[PDB]
Amino acid sequence: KVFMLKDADVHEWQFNYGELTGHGLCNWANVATQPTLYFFVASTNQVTMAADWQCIVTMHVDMGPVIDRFELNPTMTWPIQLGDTFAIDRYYEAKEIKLDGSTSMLSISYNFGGPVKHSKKHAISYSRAVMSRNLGWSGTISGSVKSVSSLFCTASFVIFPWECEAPPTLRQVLWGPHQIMHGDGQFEIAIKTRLHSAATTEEGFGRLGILPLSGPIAPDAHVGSYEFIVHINTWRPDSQVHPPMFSSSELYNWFTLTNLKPDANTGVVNFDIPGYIHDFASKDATVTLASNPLSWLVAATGWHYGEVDLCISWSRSKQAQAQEGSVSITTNYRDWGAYWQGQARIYDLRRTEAEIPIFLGSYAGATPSGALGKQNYVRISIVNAKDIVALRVCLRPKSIKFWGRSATLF
Amino acid sequence: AVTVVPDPTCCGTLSFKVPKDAKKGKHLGTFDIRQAIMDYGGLHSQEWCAKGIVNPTFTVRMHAPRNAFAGLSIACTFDDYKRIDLPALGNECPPSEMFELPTKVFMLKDADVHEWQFNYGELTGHGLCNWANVATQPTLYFFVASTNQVTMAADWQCIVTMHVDMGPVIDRFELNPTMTWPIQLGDTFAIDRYYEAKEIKLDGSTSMLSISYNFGGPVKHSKKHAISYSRAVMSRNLGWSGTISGSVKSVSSLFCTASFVIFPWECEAPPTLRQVLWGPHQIMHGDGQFEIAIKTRLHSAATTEEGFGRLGILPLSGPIAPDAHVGSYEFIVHINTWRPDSQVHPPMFSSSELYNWFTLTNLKPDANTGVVNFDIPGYIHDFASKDATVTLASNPLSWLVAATGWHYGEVDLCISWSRSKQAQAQEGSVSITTNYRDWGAYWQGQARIYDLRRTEAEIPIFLGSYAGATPSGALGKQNYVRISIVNAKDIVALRVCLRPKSIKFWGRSATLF
Amino acid sequence: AVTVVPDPTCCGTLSFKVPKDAKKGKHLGTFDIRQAIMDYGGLHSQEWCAKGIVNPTFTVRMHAPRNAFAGLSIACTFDDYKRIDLPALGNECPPSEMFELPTKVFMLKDADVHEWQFNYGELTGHGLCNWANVATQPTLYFFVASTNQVTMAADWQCIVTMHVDMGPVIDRFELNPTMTWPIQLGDTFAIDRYYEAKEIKLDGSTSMLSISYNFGGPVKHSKKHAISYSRAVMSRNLGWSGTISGSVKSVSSLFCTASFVIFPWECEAPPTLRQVLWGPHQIMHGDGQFEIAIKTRLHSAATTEEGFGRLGILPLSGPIAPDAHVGSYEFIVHINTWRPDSQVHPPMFSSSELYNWFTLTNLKPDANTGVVNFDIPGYIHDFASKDATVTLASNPLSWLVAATGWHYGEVDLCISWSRSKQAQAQEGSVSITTNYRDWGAYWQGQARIYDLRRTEAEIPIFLGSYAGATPSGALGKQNYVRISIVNAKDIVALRVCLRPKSIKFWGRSATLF
Repeated sequence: KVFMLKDADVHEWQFNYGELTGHGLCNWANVATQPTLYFFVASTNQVTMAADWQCIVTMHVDMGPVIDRFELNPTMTWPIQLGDTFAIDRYYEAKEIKLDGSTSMLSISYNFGGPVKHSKKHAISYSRAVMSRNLGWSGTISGSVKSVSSLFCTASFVIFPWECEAPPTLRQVLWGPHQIMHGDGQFEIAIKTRLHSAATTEEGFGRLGILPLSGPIAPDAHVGSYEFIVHINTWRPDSQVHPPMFSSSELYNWFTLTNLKPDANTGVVNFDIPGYIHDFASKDATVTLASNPLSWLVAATGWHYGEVDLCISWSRSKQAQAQEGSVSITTNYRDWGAYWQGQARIYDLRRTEAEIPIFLGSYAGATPSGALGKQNYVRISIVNAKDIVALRVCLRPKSIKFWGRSATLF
Repeated sequence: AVTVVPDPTCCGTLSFKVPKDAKKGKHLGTFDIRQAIMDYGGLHSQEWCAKGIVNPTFTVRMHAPRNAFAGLSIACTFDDYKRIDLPALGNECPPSEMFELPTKVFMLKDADVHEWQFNYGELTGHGLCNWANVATQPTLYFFVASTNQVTMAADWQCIVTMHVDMGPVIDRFELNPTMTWPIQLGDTFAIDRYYEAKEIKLDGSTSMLSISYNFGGPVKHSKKHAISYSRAVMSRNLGWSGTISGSVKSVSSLFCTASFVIFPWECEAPPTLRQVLWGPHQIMHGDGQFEIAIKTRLHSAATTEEGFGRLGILPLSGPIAPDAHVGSYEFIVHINTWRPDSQVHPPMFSSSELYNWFTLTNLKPDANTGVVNFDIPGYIHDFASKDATVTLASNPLSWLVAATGWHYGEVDLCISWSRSKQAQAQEGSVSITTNYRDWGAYWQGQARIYDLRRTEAEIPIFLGSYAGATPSGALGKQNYVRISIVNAKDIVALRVCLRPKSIKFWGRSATLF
Repeated sequence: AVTVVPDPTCCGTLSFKVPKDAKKGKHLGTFDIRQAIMDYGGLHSQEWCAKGIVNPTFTVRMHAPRNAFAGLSIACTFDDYKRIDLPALGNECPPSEMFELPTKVFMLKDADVHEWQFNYGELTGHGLCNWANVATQPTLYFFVASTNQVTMAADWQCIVTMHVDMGPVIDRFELNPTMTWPIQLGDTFAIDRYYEAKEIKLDGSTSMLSISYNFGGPVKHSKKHAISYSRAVMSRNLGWSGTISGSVKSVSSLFCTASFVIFPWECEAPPTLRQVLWGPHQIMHGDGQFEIAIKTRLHSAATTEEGFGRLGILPLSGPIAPDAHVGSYEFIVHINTWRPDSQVHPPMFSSSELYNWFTLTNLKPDANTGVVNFDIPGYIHDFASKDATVTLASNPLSWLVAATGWHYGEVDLCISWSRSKQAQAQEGSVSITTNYRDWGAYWQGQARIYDLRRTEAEIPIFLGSYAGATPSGALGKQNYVRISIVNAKDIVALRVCLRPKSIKFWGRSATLF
């Protein structure tokens, strides 16, 4: 919310706690979710005001009728199915142009795919996860610019598709597509590269150019650069195809545990894989976690419920003749008792077992004891110098549902 | 719905740094229409070549952010022939306004709208073609026309983008003439002229005056004198009467506001706002348009002479600006079109079109034959040779010729010369012949003894230039073999009276001297 | 009615000196479609930039006077990817014909008509855009394809002018695929191929032979071997049957004339013109078109194998030329389209689409861990690493991939590997994982002990390249951690069998080796 921007109150946001959270809201405060709003300065070149001004925020609701479900319609289903316009709803940090030579502003677009590193952290957001499935994208982005800067400072710039370092010539910028902006405004630009499409995970494969046209003109008394906030909105896909990330089949590596530390006595290690998809990690082995669009969408989303098949696979050490032992996989319910379904394996060293993500569908610490799934892994074998890389876990999404557009900063 | 789209109308580009300490007449930069049209891309450049001759309707765009706190105004001027820097060196101003000129104020609603749209043909009167000739060259000069601006924080970059509409190929080079000899005024004549920045400061400044009503003859603007198309066209009669339509535009930053009244005047100060309020008036509060009636002690105003009527600008409510603001109130007045009245006014000399060109005295005949030969070209120009003492005259014909780019048509040189000695001792002969290429057989001619006056129809050069009649295809040259012992015989040998049979003039321009 | 008019369709230009002593494969010059399109004017160059991606229908024009006495023919070839000079150094010929190629004979009615019209899209299958990528580059090579020409009086200058029809902006980069995996032939397949200059000289020359009917596999043309789109597409079945349509064109000067008969053959010389006349035949007298039926001892002809049918050209009436004429009769045969027959022919190996890619033996595991890791990319290519002894296979899939510019689609790598030692002593493990960017967490994977065979669906790179999968956006790479003491254990570790699930191919090209 920029100030100069026509408003002394109009600074208002209207959203549906449901369209964004995907789960309604009730009086009794649970623990999996908590609606809090953070207000912060997003501008850089402001003026030192005469005094610390008080500011008041007033909220208004439209409760609406009582909803009979807690979880509303899922915000996504497993095969990420894009429509005609996907909402890559993202604002871009304050860009600046100062009278003193500043060239080619760049909203290095076209790498909306994978996780990013923002100085203080890394980030996987709903958008990024949803667009990380294929090697590259093609289409048209619709967004808008908004000048932050005070009326003492004015400037103008041109928007144009680019890919390399500086289109030195305004004659190059003018020859091809362009949009000379004079501050605020909306723009729908077509992605353009040396082979049409742009990359998703990879950068330097296309970019959005902001060449300053008519330098910042402000009275000498004015200090501070020209500043504007770019906002990416929705992208209409193109039509040319792009390959998926790994293959077509939905099968993604979860974790792979090495160096199992079996108890001193029985030399047996038991691992318990929960029921909520999460960064698995135990202390009786060396867990190595993988990353793929499934892992991202899970971490960039609030709730997930549905069924998957844990595709297990493990290997023994010794020469064929000396190898010995056995493993036992069983889908359990409450902590070590009789509740379950199970089987044993000798030199059948690979298994798959349908199992399903927790009571309603959380992301971690599966809210209650009503957190099924837990498959124990009694590697009855002298696990020790036997399990090369004991189980590898490949989760194959049978068809999950995702609720809540969010991120996870790490 | 893609918004980022290419711009096919674009023709060329230019960019210049406006200094933060830019002052008045500073030359920001020029813009060679030709060079840019081709230095830039091939769409319109190839079409430039393919079509050959066209009549482009250019629309230049000066992108400069609309800052309302910098009291700046950048003016643009179109010169297809007559404006050298070196003499006005660097700077320039009212002499600049003597051509074409859109003054572009910043605060003035626009961050790009700073754009001018003209037809290179309506103003130049001759179309334009790819192959660069030498008689004309389309260049644009951009300069600061404001005085009380703010020192900006830094020298801001400024970009100008031009756009054309080549139009179809024209079959003529010279289009319709911009004027014919008997200056025939209609219902509205375009005295298209801007007036240097007027100022009003809180500290007592009284009666601003656009000493109008002397739009007639040549004027002196400090650095030079000037005869512009308008002035020439209005210099024909002793006085004018009617109504002027113009407009005011505040240059000054939003920190400074004021208001003034416009009223017809003639003398020194209408001390009383009660006098200003009693009669016609228009209280302006900054920008605005105004159509005022000329008013004097005998209704009409003079053309060549000043102090015979005037446009008054009495400051009403003093300039109110915060103390932090330095700088006077500043506004640029722009005269536009005048609707003639109905009351008559006498022509300048008489009714008949006959104007003195030059009169040569002290002929210096060659040492031996004692014969002097003068060659009067074919283009009307400031004649001057080195074998006599040429004294040049001035009249509306001489002005309109000098304030216009091209002229073609026929005139009769009315020659007249006199001998010295007493009637009995006078001796000699003169010979006038209309020639073509340099001293050969091409011509038409006659001899004169004591027939001391002649007239010979002769016509202004190949298509119609103003000087150095473009090629050898520059006819006319009448030799003046004053076969006589010219010496102590020709009192004032020929006097040349050109009588415009019906000439045509092309191109609205000036000539600064 | 003005005839001298500009030519807006013109795109660019090129000129080269044809030597008077020019001989066969001599490279006259190249023509970079891109560079010219922009080195030349801005009409189509600006439009190149503004439109971005288009599908140009080019029509090149080689202006060369129609001299009927110089027995010359200049051929043109279109290469958007695969043809280096340095190896064929300077000269070139049948390996050249392995792309696109219009041979232009002079005597052949034309002094300009030497022009080729193609759609950069129908042949390249991917549109074209202003920004130069690296996977493809449109350049044209012009070369002499004639042998018995006349030594001209001097090295004549020759100019080539190109013309475009940019067309509207295309929204896709990759247009419709030029082929899908199961090679599906229609009613007429375009075996678009020219055949090196055949000659007949008065001095006894018998049975010319366009050993047709071995259009199947790769061929060896003296300087190189070659797999072209056609060959690949026809290499799938053991033999073919149908009718070929083609044409002959005399190169030779008007001083030399001859006539020949075309007839189906298979063995060595149909000695009898009485044999040639008894059966099907077509007495040609120079130029002309011919559609002939394939004929052998069992009807069909072989695809990969030669000596199973052939096209016969028996000289009928010997070359009659004045004694002053030196040089044989020369003509260029051009195979065009073949209409399939109806009788069946077996596929190459079996019906199921499963083709051996490579088989690696002698893995060289690191000195310490004794583990070898192989990374099979995502683009089908001649796999070869330095930690094993890679042995590459050949099959219609390998050919069509190498004779085509782009390929995108999914395949299953059918892996299989074996251990050495007696059953009891065998030890180790292997791990296959489909990865993305260089050794990190991105992937999908599994481990194997004495499960010694695997299959994993994986898909060919970002949009679909042939090698060095344009970006890091080159998925697929399956690592092969043969955790085992690879050494004296992996007999022939993995064998890779790629099974085309359904790929798509773009661009008709060859690969000379």
